[PDB]
Amino acid sequence: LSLRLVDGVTECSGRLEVRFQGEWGTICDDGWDSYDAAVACKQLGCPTAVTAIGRVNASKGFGHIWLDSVSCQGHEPAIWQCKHHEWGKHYCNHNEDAGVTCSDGSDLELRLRGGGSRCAGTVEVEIQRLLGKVCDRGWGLKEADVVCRQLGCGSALKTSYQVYSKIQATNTWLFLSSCNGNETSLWDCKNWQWGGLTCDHYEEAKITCSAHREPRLVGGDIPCSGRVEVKHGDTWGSICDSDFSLEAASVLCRELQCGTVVSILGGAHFGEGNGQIWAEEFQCEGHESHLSLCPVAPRPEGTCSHSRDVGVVCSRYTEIRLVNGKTPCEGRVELKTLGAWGSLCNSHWDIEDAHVLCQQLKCGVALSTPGGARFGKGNGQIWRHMFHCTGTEQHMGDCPVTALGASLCPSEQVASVICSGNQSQTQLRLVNGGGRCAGRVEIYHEGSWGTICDDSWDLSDAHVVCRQLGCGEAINATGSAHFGEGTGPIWLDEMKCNGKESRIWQCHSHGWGQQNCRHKEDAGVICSEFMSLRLTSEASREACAGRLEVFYNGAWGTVGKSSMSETTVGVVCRQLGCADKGKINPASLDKAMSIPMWVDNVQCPKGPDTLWQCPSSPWEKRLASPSEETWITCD
Amino acid sequence: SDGSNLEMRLTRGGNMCSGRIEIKFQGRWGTVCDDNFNIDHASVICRQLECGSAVSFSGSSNFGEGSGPIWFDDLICNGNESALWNCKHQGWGKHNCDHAEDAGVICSKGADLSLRLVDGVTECSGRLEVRFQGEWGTICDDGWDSYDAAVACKQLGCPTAVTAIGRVNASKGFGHIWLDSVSCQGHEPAIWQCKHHEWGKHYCNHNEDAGVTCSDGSDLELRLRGGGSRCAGTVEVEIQRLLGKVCDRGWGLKEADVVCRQLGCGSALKTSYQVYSKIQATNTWLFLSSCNGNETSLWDCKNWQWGGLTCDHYEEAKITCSAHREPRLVGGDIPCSGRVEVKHGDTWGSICDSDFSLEAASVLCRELQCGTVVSILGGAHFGEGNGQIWAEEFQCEGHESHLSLCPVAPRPEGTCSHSRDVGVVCSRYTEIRLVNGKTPCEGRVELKTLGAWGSLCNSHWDIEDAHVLCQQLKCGVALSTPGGARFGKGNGQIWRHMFHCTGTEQHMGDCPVTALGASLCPSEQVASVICSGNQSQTMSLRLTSEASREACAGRLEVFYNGAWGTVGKSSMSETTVGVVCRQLGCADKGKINPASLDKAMSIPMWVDNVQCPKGPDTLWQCPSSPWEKRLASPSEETWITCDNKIRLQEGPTSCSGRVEIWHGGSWGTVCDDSWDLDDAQVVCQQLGCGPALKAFKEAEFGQGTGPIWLNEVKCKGNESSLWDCPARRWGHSECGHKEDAAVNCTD
Ligand SMILES: *[C@@H]1O[C@H](CO)[C@@H](O[C@@H]2O[C@H](CO)[C@@H](O[C@@H]3O[C@H](CO)[C@@H](O)[C@H](O)[C@@H]3O)[C@H](O)[C@H]2NC(C)=O)[C@H](O)[C@H]1NC(C)=O
Ligand SMILES: *[C@@H]1O[C@H](CO)[C@@H](O[C@@H]2O[C@H](CO)[C@@H](O[C@@H]3O[C@H](CO)[C@@H](O)[C@H](O)[C@@H]3O)[C@H](O)[C@H]2NC(C)=O)[C@H](O)[C@H]1NC(C)=O
Ligand SMILES: *[C@@H]1O[C@H](CO)[C@@H](O[C@@H]2O[C@H](CO)[C@@H](O)[C@H](O)[C@H]2NC(C)=O)[C@H](O)[C@H]1NC(C)=O
Ligand SMILES: *[C@@H]1O[C@H](CO)[C@@H](O)[C@H](O)[C@H]1NC(C)=O
Ligand SMILES: *[C@@H]1O[C@H](CO)[C@@H](O)[C@H](O)[C@H]1NC(C)=O
Ligand SMILES: *[C@@H]1O[C@H](CO)[C@@H](O)[C@H](O)[C@H]1NC(C)=O
Ligand SMILES: [Ca+2]
Ligand SMILES: [Ca+2]
Ligand SMILES: [Ca+2]
Ligand SMILES: [Ca+2]
Ligand SMILES: [Ca+2]
Ligand SMILES: [Ca+2]
Ligand SMILES: [Ca+2]
Repeated sequence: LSLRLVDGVTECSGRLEVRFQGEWGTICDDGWDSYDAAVACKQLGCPTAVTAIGRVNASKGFGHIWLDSVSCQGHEPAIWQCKHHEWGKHYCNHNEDAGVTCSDGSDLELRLRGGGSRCAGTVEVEIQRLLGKVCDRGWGLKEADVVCRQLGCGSALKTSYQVYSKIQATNTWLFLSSCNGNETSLWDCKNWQWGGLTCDHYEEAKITCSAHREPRLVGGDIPCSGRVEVKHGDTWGSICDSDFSLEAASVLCRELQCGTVVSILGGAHFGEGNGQIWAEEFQCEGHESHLSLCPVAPRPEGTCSHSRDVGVVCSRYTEIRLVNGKTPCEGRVELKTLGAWGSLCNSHWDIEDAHVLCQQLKCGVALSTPGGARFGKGNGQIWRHMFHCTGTEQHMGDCPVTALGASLCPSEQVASVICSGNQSQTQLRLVNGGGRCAGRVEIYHEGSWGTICDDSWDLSDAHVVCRQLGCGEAINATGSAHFGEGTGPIWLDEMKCNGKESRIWQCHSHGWGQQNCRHKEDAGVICSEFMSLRLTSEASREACAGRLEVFYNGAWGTVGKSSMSETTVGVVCRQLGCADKGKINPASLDKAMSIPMWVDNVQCPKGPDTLWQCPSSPWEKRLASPSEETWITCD
Repeated sequence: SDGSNLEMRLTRGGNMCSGRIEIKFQGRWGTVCDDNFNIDHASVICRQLECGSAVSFSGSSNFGEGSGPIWFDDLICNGNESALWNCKHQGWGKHNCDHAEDAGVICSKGADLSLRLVDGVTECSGRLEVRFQGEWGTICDDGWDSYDAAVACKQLGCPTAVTAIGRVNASKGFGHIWLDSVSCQGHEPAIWQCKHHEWGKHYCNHNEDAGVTCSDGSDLELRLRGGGSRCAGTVEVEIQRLLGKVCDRGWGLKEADVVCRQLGCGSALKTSYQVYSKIQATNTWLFLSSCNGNETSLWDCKNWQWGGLTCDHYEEAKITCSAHREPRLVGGDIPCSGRVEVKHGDTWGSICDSDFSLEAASVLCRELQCGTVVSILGGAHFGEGNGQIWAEEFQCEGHESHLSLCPVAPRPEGTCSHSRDVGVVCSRYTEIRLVNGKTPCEGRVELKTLGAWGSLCNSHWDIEDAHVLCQQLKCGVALSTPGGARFGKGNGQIWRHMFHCTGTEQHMGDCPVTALGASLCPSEQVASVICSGNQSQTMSLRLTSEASREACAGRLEVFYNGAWGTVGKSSMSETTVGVVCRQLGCADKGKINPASLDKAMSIPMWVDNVQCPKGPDTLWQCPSSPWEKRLASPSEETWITCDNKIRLQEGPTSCSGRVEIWHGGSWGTVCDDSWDLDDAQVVCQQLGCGPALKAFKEAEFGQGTGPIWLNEVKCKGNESSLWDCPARRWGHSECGHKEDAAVNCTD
């Protein structure tokens, strides 16, 4: 008895044969596992580093079939010392004659071809200088992550490429049984078959790993803004302002974990780069988790100038730390804004915000908020930001934040949080009214948002609604669908609140779902902390020019001109929706209403698009001369 | 030798139908070399040893060493031969194989084949497994249908009353796939005895493993869940003890009709259901393929599949049968009139007045084949029920076929007591019968009017009217209308209704009819019709007064023959005065009063003794005495004062309270949307109370009763009639009864 390989590609590849009684026959495919191949290559003079089953390059054999159902365990010195069934005692057709491929691991290569970069394309496997593809047999993302990890390109996203289908065709295929998604190389996947079988009705395997179009923000004053860069494989390049869109920025900031897009800026706003410039039009739908999944139009024949880079500013720009604590997960809150650190007041600081704060720093569910200055009094600037987190947001930048006109507080009233430090630890809104503290009232119950009926809806009910929402007292409890009809269920019909209840559902009502109303009687509230902005002038052709008026506590007022800057007028103009910059103007037209001025000394940081997050002096309702009133004109 | 003395034997095998081939010749046993051995030789061999259907052929050491000479070599054989020695060969005893172990064969009758079911919800259910060469393998479901499943169940030994395909609750097995494309015919004693692809490790890929579910029919149930009753919702099945849904591969109305018939809810209308509840998820599904449509149950369909696939890219099947909300008219003195009752699946209830609109009445009269709606009555006109009082509002649009398709808005327990049940009067109220005929398709025409039957007068009777009459009685086209007393003279009143059917009407009540001033005719001139029997065959009125203080409070004049004339007072009843008042544009009530102001023109009379039946709203359909222009004294001349169309109700005094307006036979309310001073001014202009000073909202004087007619009234402030102003007229008002309007005015 003796073994041999025939019509492979080296001395240790191809169809396997055994001589019995003096005649040369083959082994059957059934029962042929990696252990059997290891035993066979141990018997032969071949390396045993990688021992894979399969008939690379081999055609249908010829002769007798002499063995089948080989059940070796890797503890025997020959293929025929195993628990073979019986000599010539079974049937296998000649299309499933056995084969092996054995290597020392020095010439087994994998590469993706036919794509925009090395991490997207059809998978091509080169074994012993023979090049072929991989067939889709359970080829999921779980299988694909092994290949992406082996190549060094992030994690797999989808099984498809885009460009350059001009790939050389071959008739040899690689078959994967099942892999855990846990291995470092596809060669470590259990029982992968090389060649022999052919697969029709089944196409080649496709890959696009995450490192195909990695985005990055390079230079900016605040954490999540700057010039946009994309990595083509191994090389970094900037993006033209022409080939970009709001959806592209949204998916870019979703990939980088920086929240929803708040600003897209043309021109070298953050500085001209030094590198390659791509011309690749992104056509993102907007729901993709990565830029790699974005379909991209092919390159045109034109090229941009380097001074045409595009920049992005996104929501999550809030820098908060804990200081003066025994551990990093306990201490006093300090927030960076406008260029300096400082402590945080606890006028509107509660547990719901501490949860999000300790989820930002990965310290688990918040435990308590010690009062006074238990971890230390303030020794500098005190920021008066009131955070109104619901509690489910993952970062303080997602929460609604108000800093305009905030009221001061003494240094002995600074917030601080102590937290568990264990990572493993883990219901009312206003809509369609504009802003957060005015509009139709909606309540969450039974997994759905519903409305409150108009009947018996008076100002005392809006007191409780806006006390729960943190908007202070109410000014209007409106009905008859003032802000528009809703959609969905109606949860509560009659309100008999005292006006002192802590939350809305402490109120007396007929019971959940006990309603006799329709969607034209939806309830709405307008409250003290409602803010709106406008520009007024007398019968002009343009509306975005004139006197700045802010709405607060139900009354209009003007804004002081002291300490104004270009960025403040810019954010005001953006909020009104007319331009991204503007210029202050003297007291024009020498005529206006004598309404007083509500707030003065407004300072804006980079990143907010709404004036409400610009810190300023506390509210004051005093009369001012037309010299102190602010007039702006936006371009 | 002709081959009679030769004999063949199977040796060293598992049994008689297995092993090495041996042939006896010249007193010596010998074997046959395996050169050029194919399935044809095996088929030939497994024919004369009585073991049939050659399964496998072997070679070399499959059956050990042979002994003796070798008789045959390099034989060529066909697939159908009498014996192995009937083939062409080089010669007896001639061979050049240079081998020692010879050929062996395995026929079906000796192979240790067996069949079993695994991974099932019962002893016999789930995936099929067949033993071949000692290994258990699966069957690919390429062309795996009910006949094969029946054969499998019969072989297994468990009941064959209902046999279905599909692997329920079973996962695809790992191993060989021994059989593929089985084509059993429904009587074979075994699955492998049929025609099937040759035993081999198939690569069948587009398909999955095969399995069966056999049952006796007493453990299969079908239900609907998520709907408003047992006859609406998503369809759920319970086979053995496992629940599932039905995928909508071919879920047509022809498919849903079978389900509705099985449940008993009449017929299928729609493939969607308004959702009253959330239903749980379920892993296994049921699949169908083009049932005939006349099947009594879904278990008698063709090759339905239970399990085996996950219905993705397709959604669950859902239906609403006719019995979901089945209407009925009860307590009526005439057909197509009475109190409305609705069956909610299997219970009858009476509906409340405020939940019904004219569109709902139209759809009800259409579904009952009762025609258009002529009036909606409230306040238990036909009497109050004695059962449940459904409290769901109907949001019907027009042109709907059944009351089940309507959207429905549920409400809490009803505020209304049992004395607010609604009723309807539709259009087809004409009772006609054919009497004194050998068959109901021919005979005398009797018409039921007032409270009695009578013989219709054939003065204006024509063939088109007979066509309509016999289309009503489902008797097809009428043949002829015999004259004279062909079927016997009348035995009572002779109604003189004049029917003017066009010819295409489906009911005699949809034809125009006139009975006022209808001339008399003798006892022998009486109508009667005979028909084929093959069912498949197919005037003005006004009220005058010296001054027009109101609009309907004066002397009555009828227009005929180009002149006006007053109407007699003899036998004037409440219903006749109501009909006149309603026709002339005021509420459905009035009172007759003696002549006033004694200055009406001395116009002659036209008609006397006018009696009006229930159901018609126009005066021309009321039987009476024939026209005559006799002069009449003012003592016999009629004067009527009708109730106005706009009243104020529940107010502490007159000229104040809730606005109620009459239409469609019922008193409805006015919604408070855009209820301001101009509309109140118009309202108190119609009523003779003078200028208004305030308009009220949200049912200040009391919550109303009935439908709602007007919405978003936008009077300019000087319109003569509130019903001249714009508004969402005739319902559609999206207001409850907490929005009833009210007016206060200067006395
Ligand atoms: C797949 O297997 C076939 C054999 O069935 C290989 O074909 C033969 O490969 C051998 C190398 O083992 C070649 O022998 C040498 O070829 C060169 C010329 O190419 C000559 O200089 C040497 O004297 C010697 O003959 C042989 O030519 C070649 N024959 C053919 C017809 O291809 C084949 O190489 C294998 N596949 C691949 C991709 O290598
Ligand atoms: C769905 O298929 C599963 C397997 O894929 C079936 O699992 C097992 O089925 C048995 C009855 O057939 C269940 O009851 C067991 O019965 C025996 C006696 O007959 C007893 O020894 C056990 O203690 C138990 O009562 C068994 O729980 C069940 N096991 C599991 C993990 O499901 C199953 O019957 C099929 N149907 C359903 C509805 O799951
Ligand atoms: C509700 O909002 C309305 C406006 O939508 C307010 O009515 C105005 O209130 C101002 C006071 O700032 C008065 O000068 C105006 O004359 C009012 N207009 C009208 C048409 O009445 C009202 O104050 C708000 N609050 C309440 C309780 O009604
Ligand atoms: C993942 O791979 C590691 C490295 O060999 C191994 O120890 C571990 O068991 C694997 N885990 C699983 C779930 O396969
Ligand atoms: C149902 O109708 C089909 C033709 O549409 C007919 O072949 C079949 O026999 C019918 N079945 C029954 C049970 O009447
Ligand atoms: C109607 O108005 C009059 C006149 O102002 C007033 O005296 C009377 O009380 C009012 N009626 C009601 C029911 O309010
Ligand atoms: Ca093995
Ligand atoms: Ca209301
Ligand atoms: Ca209410
Ligand atoms: Ca209240
Ligand atoms: Ca079949
Ligand atoms: Ca209203
Ligand atoms: Ca109006």
